[PDB]
Amino acid sequence: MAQFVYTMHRVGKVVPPKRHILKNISLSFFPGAKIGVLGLNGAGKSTLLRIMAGIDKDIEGEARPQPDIKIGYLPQEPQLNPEHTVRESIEEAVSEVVNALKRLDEVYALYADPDADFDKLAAEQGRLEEIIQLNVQLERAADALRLPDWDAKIANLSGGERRRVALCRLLLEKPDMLLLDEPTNHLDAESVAWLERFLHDFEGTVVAITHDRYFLDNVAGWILELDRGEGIPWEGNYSSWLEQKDQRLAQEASQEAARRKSIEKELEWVRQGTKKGKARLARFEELNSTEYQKRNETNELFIPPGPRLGDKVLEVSNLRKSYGDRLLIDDLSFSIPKGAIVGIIGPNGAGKSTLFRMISGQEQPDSGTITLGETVKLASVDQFRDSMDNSKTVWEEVSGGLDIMKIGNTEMPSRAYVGRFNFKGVDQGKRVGELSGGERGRLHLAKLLQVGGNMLLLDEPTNDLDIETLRALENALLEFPGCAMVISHDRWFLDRIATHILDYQDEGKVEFFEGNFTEYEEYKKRTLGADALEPKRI
Amino acid sequence: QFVYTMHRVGKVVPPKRHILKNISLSFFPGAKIGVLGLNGAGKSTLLRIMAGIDKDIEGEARPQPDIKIGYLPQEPQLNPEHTVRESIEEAVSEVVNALKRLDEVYALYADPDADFDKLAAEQGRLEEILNVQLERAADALRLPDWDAKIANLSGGERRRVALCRLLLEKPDMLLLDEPTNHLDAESVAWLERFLHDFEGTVVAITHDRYFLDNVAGWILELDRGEGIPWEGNYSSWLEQKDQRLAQEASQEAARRKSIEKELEWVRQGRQSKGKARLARFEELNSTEYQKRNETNELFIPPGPRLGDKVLEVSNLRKSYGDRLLIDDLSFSIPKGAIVGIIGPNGAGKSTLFRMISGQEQPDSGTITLGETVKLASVDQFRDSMDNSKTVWEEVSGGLDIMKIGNTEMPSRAYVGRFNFKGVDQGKRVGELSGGERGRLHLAKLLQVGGNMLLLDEPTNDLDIETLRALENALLEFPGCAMVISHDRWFLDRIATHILDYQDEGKVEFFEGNFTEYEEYKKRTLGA
Repeated sequence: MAQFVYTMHRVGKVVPPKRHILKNISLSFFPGAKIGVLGLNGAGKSTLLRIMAGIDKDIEGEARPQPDIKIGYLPQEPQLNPEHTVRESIEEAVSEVVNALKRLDEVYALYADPDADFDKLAAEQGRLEEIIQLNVQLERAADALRLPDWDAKIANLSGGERRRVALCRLLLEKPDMLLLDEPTNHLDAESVAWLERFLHDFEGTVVAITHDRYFLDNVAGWILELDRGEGIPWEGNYSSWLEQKDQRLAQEASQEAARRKSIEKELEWVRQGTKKGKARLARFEELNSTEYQKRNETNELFIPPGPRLGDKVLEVSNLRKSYGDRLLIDDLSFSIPKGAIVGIIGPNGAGKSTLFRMISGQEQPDSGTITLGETVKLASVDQFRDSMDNSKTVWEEVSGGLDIMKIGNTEMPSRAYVGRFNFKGVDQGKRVGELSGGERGRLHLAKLLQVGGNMLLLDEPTNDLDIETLRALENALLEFPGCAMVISHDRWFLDRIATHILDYQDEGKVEFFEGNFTEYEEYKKRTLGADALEPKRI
Repeated sequence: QFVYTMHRVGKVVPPKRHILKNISLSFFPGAKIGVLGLNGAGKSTLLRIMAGIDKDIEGEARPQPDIKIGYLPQEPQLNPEHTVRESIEEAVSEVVNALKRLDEVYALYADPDADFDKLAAEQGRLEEILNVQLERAADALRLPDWDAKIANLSGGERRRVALCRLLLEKPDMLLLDEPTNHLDAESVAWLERFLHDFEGTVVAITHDRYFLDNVAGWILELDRGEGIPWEGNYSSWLEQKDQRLAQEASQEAARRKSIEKELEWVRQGRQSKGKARLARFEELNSTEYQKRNETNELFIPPGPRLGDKVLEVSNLRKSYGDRLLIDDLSFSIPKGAIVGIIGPNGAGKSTLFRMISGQEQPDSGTITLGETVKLASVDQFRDSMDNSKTVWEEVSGGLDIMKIGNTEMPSRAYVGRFNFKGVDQGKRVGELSGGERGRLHLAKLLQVGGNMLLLDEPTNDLDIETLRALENALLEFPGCAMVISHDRWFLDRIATHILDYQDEGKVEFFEGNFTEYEEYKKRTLGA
């Protein structure tokens, strides 16, 4: 099990009250790897090294070092024996070799005893000489790190003097793995350069918490960033990490901008700047511009344009439909202008969804006529969000595995089309079952609008959406070149986009009106008198 | 005065995750509160706690005694064997029980042993305590027929029944988790009016913007399991949210600009560029030029314009006790020079600054400053005699207006120019990281607006974003700097000269940065 010098599985650390300084840390460490540990103060960098040291065992998950290796650890604040001298503290580091020399003098002294076994002496002496690979080395190391005099008490030493001693011991022990917490503190520039050289040529594994960018750029072959107490391994040095950090910031800036834009659209409406269909039908041609729609592609939600709509879209004449013994619609007539967004309201079971199924040709009227224009291509999106297999992902659900989809008449990357429904790269592998009813609503929308129709029949797309999606949807629809008919009980949504209203009343009565929800209610009140808006059913 | 209070309320969910943490909120009678947040922010848990259902929590969650709370969860809980009528009747059972008692009283008049007074008195209390209110209610929410069995109702119908029940109960406080689900438009408008006219407290989790804009006078937004109350309706909240995204956008652009400056240097490898920095001396000293740097992550006060005569050191000798620190040092510093200072500790690095500052005196030789030179010394210590003070207090001394250099300016603005944002400014010195204390120390001592900065190890404990920001700010500084530092990247980026303190009082002066010096050192001395 030497393939990894250290492993962590779901490692965490809780500090009272219940704060986690680290969470879900799953990482593998390779022998010889040189890793720089980055992260803001409080990201748990130091705790992480204490765990690898074997000092902190009170953790979640499992933290295992390679078996039978030497681990050296440098805390931020050195731990030395105030009574020892510098000489003695350093000599503790080379105990392994000092003990060899002592044993070797014994072996040599054993040669003079007639009961000694030559072969065993010579063999052990050989095994002792094999280990050696001193007083001059210590002097050499001592100079390198500017150590205080050999005779100095640890007590008398400064904090920086103690650090240099602790550092020198560690390097002289030559462990398999060096764990370094801010090793450049209290050192001078040429010493740091010397340290970098040592760390660079060091044959074992180095995990260093440091701000020193020459370390990170010239030694570090991996950057381990700690953020929310979670680990972000990055393969490469400081420079390439820095480039990655920049792109990540540019992405973040891009995502908030897209969404600051969505919010500002609603703000204009709110300010207010009204009083979008007294204007919508007039500027229809402006929406049908190819260059114009190409700019809306970076909007939070972007609905694909259908084929160009003609003047005649939907003509319904004396429409009549019943279900069982219940009259749903009687004598309904209307024409839908191109560009119109028609909000549909009324009590459930009034036959609202039934109209869609009839325009769609899934059901037949009992009487009357429904006529669509020859340029009309329907996109129906029913109210259900139910998945037969909620183990599939957002992207699998929409694409069916296709990398390239024909969205309407146009081929395009499925990833891009999915992204145009505010499903970011990181969200596309989320399973359907893992999504919120809101998100299940965006997905249902994303899946079914792939047909690229210029006439959208949306049955309650708004029922379960969160505010940001509702706003993005409103905005997307205000930009959509074709027609939409939307069954909804969201009044703000209706007032923002609707050019017309179909109002289902009891006994098969259906009222058609030009305006939004609020305009309709006032008109209904104005004509039916007060108590008109007060709902009434059983 | 409070209908409900919460003190440090939090909730922990497997494995160890915190769905709510540190929730301390007071609720007011009649207040109408809209509850917002992303999925998983703990919205529903919050209402469950206030409902008195979830009782396994941290902190203290307590209703006003005697307060009647009606709670609507996302999924209706109704006995499937009762009729709609029966379910509805349960909400008005107190009124119904009175009607039954009333008829007993009416009958009791005919008995001769009955006390008339008590009957009339009890009758009167029964008028304290109108049946049609049910029809109107069932109408308004469009309930299914009275005879309908709940088991036969759909999800929506059951929600209409459960909601109708709740509003008929006339509680003091309504806690509604997504009440508009599966209603029709006009039904929701009716619900809006009801909750608007409702005299008690309403706490509602909804997405309905007309609710949030017309009814709610407060918006309670949950994010990381923490709550941000906002006083105002949806529209004012939206406006505030926009401004928060503008702020976030600008803080990242500042950070992103700092990164892109260092990216430029990295992508080259480079040279000392002292000639570049000398050629730009005029450009750097332009007042309109420096005005653009004010929005940088770190902004150093420009200082007065440096003349040609800056610093001239000649035959400088200094010892401390028996130990020589400096022997026979000579150098002059051209304007705009940034001098990196290196060497082993105790070699006399800080001592040069104390001599330039005039705190200490040279044993031999001279140090001459030009007339235009104004020092700013920043020592290596981060000690505070009272770590209980905030960042702003430590820098400003409580002054709203500070004289920075020769310029009066808001102290909050000055502090912000050292990357202490508003929320950071109230942090106690003791709460700050070592790197933050070093940024505090700089901000504090640079307030003098010197054109010659004597910086003793400002880089020692700083984090990477700060180091990078500091380098960037030094590259924009119109004046001179001498910086003792053991950060070689920092020195390579900004140093135009190097002072290298060696043993026995030897000090070497070189034009170029650290890497250039070292390569030179290896050329004349060897490895």
